[PDB]
Amino acid sequence: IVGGYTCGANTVPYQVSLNSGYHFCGGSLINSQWVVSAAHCYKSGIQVRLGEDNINVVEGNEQFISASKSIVHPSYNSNTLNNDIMLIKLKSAASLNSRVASISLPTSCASAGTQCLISGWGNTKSSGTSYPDVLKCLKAPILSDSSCKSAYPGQITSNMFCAGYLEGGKDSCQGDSGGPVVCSGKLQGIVSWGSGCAQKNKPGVYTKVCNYVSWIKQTIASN
Ligand SMILES: [Ca+2]
Repeated sequence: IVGGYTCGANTVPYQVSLNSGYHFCGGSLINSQWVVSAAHCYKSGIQVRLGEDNINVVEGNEQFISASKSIVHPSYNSNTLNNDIMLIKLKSAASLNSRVASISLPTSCASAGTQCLISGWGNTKSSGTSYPDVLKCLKAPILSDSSCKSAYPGQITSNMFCAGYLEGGKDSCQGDSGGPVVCSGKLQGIVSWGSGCAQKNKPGVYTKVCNYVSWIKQTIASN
C-alpha cells in the first residue's frame, strides 16, 4: 500500500497472508475453512497465515494452516486478468475470534463514491521499493466505470472496477495482490492490477466480487 497508514494489530481480522516460505499475496477469510484471493496469486505449497500483524515476528495471535485445495476461477485469463479470483480451502477450520474473523460477501455491488478499506503488506513506494512488516491500510473510494475505462482504454471488463485517486500518491501495489477491498463491511474487491502504483491517472483495478458470489457459494457448498 502506497500513501496509506499503519492499520493497527489485528484491526483487519479477515486479512490473510499467503506464504510459500515468504509472504507473496493477500487474501480474505470468508468462513472458517475458505479464503478468497486473486487467481494470479495461484501457486502450489500455500500456507495461509491468519491473525497476522508483523509477518516477520510471532506475536501470539497467528494461525498457520496449509491449503488443502485451490480453485482458480473457471474463466480466469492470465493475459487480461479477467476473472482474477480464486478460492483456497484450508486443511483445518480456523478458530474464529475477535482477531481472526470472516468478512461478509456482498448481496449487492458497491457503487461509485463509496469509501472502502484496502489493506496489505505490499510495497509502500511508487518510485522505489520498501516492504512493510506490519499491515498497512488505505481508505479509498470506488471510481465510476467511465473514468475507470478512460484511465485504461480497452482493458476494463465488467468483472473489474477502479478504486483510489486519479491525482496519484495513494494506491495498493505489488504484494497487496489478492487482498481485500471492504466497503460498508462487505468484501467488494480483490487487489488485482494497475500500471505501476499510485501513478497519476492510473488507479488500482480490483476484481468485482459481487459478480462471483453465486460461484463462491456453490463452490463452497460442494467442496
Ligand atoms: Ca506475526
